[PDB]
Amino acid sequence: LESWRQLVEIILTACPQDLITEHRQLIIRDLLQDLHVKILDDDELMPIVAGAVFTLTAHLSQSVRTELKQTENISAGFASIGDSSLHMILRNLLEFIGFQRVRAHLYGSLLYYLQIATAPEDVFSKLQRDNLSIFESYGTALMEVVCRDACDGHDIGRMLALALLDRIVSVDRQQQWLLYLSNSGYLKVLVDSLAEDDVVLRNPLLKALYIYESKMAFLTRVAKSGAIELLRSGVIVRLAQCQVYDMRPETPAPVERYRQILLPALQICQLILTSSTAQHLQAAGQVLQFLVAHSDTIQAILRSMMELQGHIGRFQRQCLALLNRFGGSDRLRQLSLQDDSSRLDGVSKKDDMESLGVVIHLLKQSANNFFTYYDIHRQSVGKDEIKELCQSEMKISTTQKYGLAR
Repeated sequence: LESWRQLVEIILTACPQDLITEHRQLIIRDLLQDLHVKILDDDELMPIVAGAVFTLTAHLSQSVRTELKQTENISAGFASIGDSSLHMILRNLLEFIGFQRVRAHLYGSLLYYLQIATAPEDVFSKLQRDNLSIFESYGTALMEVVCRDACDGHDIGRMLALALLDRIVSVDRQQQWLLYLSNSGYLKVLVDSLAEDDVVLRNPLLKALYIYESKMAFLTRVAKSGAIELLRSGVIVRLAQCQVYDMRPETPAPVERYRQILLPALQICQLILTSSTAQHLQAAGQVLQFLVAHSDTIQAILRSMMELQGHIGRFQRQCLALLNRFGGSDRLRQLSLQDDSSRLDGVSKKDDMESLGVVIHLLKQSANNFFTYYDIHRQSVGKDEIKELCQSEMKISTTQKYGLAR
């Protein structure tokens, strides 16, 4: 049997290469039908289940890519029945739980859900509601097990377990999962476990890398945009790690990595500070505190003509406020980000055939406004301060009042 299945896993890869398809999707569905019955029926077997999950990810991912690229009406109703089957696959895998394999496949499913995130939107939202319902059918016991695996001795298991948790919070809309994670003590564990994400980075593989990339993207999104439960276990202590990393960097490539880690920690801290303020305004004492006891290392991370000079002047001493404003201004200028996406879409359309006018029009318009208001911020640099900087990122009257207030 181990030979027959490993033969299917290698035959499967060849089929995928050939596809590189509706027929392939049908084959995947057939595999799921055979696979689903076996998994539900019985608990070697765990390894086979993991292999099946990997195959699904290989095919499911391809299907997702095809959807992104996108018989228009018919293909949508083939995907939705697919997802309906894949949900009842996910449910049997949870009941049957091998655990590491489940975490890997579960993490992949979470990533797929994130990717999915007006009819398509309605369907995605409906799926999210349904996914939550499915999780509820699973119950409280699943979460504790997931939490335990994030801090084990099986290095692939714990990566997949943590990557899965990002997706469970991302698809939630009633916030009961975060309350369950505080109740089990996971956040406290995750103090040392953020230390351990650090040690993870310190110490299948491709899938793990993709999951890490997705987590980084989620962190970036949070920075651009639970805070109580994190702060209540000692966010400052968790931060101490970032300071230590910065110190290590001060003491090459390792130093650069430490700086990057510090930058990652700082964004999270900022996100925590903003959310808490409405009910816990004294967390603005905590932002003012140790947070920016840094030097040079913060200035490099916050930057990684007139606007640059202003950022440099702010990084001199006073406060790290101005820096964040400079980063926001750079992000606003980077309106090619949409232009780059448009160029990628045009390339995808050419590939489908074997239309970037909106993209270049976006980038040029952003360029004109960027240089104009950037020289305006230069004139600002020639002459409540944080709020004024935010407004500038988004004039002489606010400038004279800020220059009388500074």
